Formats: sequence, structure tokens, C-alpha cells
Amino acid sequence: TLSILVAHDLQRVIGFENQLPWHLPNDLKHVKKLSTGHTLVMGRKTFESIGKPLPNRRNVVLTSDTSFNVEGVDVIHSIEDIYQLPGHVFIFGGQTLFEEMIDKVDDMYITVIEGKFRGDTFFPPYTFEDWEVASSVEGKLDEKNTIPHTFLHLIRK
Ligand SMILES: NC(=O)c1ccc[n+]([C@@H]2O[C@H](COP(=O)([O-])OP(=O)(O)OC[C@H]3O[C@@H](n4cnc5c(N)ncnc54)[C@H](OP(=O)(O)O)[C@@H]3O)[C@@H](O)[C@H]2O)c1
Ligand SMILES: CCOc1ccc(C=O)cc1-c1cc2nc(N)nc(N)c2cc1C
Repeated sequence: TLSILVAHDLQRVIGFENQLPWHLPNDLKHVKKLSTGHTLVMGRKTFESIGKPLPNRRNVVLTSDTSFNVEGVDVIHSIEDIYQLPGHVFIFGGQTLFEEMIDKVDDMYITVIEGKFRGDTFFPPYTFEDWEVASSVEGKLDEKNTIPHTFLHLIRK
């Protein structure tokens, strides 16, 4: 299976100055639950943003840099390389990867951040005419997690 994994706000903002615009521990827990034991494919900027590979899963970085050879990270240099990766592969960002992959993926695991943030990078537009809502689950709020959010699993019709 090839899936997108993304958090975007009400206006599809995903990032600002190479980081997330929001602090939301529960979204990171969601990512952990979905992708542990599986594969993440990410662009070079996203990787440099996190700074090290995420534990307990295969981290794959897409870059044109032929000098890229980082411990605990597998590198790929083409979109076409993604299709040779076994198991459940999650397209992990950022904007460029999402734009390149949204027409190719089986499904999407979206965390809708129910706020309006300043962004400089965006998830591409999509329509529910093309995507069935397999599930929609409201995130629980508390002291550590104060921004309303909804976990959507969308499957291409
Ligand atoms: N909210 C979220 O779900 C989420 C998730 C991840 C990231 N983000 C945010 O997204 C933003 C970053 O997005 P971005 O678009 O600027 O960068 P990005 O997608 O993370 O990385 C862009 C880089 O990926 C590489 N790349 C992409 N397609 C390629 C291809 N076909 N062949 C070779 N290399 C390719 C290139 O690296 P080289 O220049 O080295 O060739 C390119 O410059 C940040 O603000 C970050 O915080 C948000
Ligand atoms: C680009 C900055 O994003 C991060 C920085 C730190 C951490 C820490 O776990 C996680 C993220 C992060 C959260 C994310 N959350 C969701 N729902 N989906 C993603 N595709 C995603 C990707 C990254 C990279």
C-alpha cells in the first residue's frame, strides 16, 4: 500500500520556515502509531527539519544530492524508486513530495488541524468527490493538546 500521511490546517497550510506551524503532541503519537514498523518516504527539506531518522521504521529520503549518504537513512533519487519499496509506504512530506504523489497514492491519513495558521507551504487542493471517508475521528483535547483536530482516513474512489 502507498499512502499519504499529512497534517494540514483549515486552509491546507502544512509548514512555516521548515517546521510545523503548530505544537500538537497527539499528532506525533498518531504518526508513531501508523508508521512504526513501516516505511516513510520524505523530501530532503523534511528530513533536514527532523534532523535524524525516526526510530523503529525505515526512513527513505528523496534528494538529487548524490553525496547524500546518512546513517540509518536510505536514499532514493527518483519518484519511480518509491514503487520498488516493499510493505506499507507512507509519503511523509513535504509540499513538493505531496504535490508529486497525491495523484498516485491509494489513500491518505490526514490530520485536519482545525485552525488557521501562517504558512509558507501547503498541501495541494483535493475534493471529497474523489475520496471516500473511511473514518473520521475527533482528536481529544487537553492541556498538552489544545488545538482541535480530526484524524481522517480517505480512500481514493
Ligand atoms: N504538516 C505536515 O504534514 C508536514 C510534513 C512534512 C513536511 N512539512 C513541511 O513541509 C515544508 C517542506 O516542504 P518542501 O516542499 O519545502 O520540501 P520537501 O518536500 O520536504 O523537500 C524538497 C526536496 O525534496 C527533494 N525532492 C523532491 N522531489 C524530488 C525528485 N523528484 N527528485 C529528486 N529530489 C526530489 C529535493 O531535494 P534536493 O534539493 O536535495 O534535491 C527538494 O528540494 C516544511 O515547512 C515542513 O515543515 C509538513
Ligand atoms: C517538517 C517538520 O515536521 C515534523 C517535525 C518533528 C516531528 C517529530 O516527531 C514530526 C514532524 C512531522 C509530523 C507529521 N505529522 C503528520 N500528521 N504527517 C506528516 N507527514 C508529518 C511529518 C513530519 C515530518
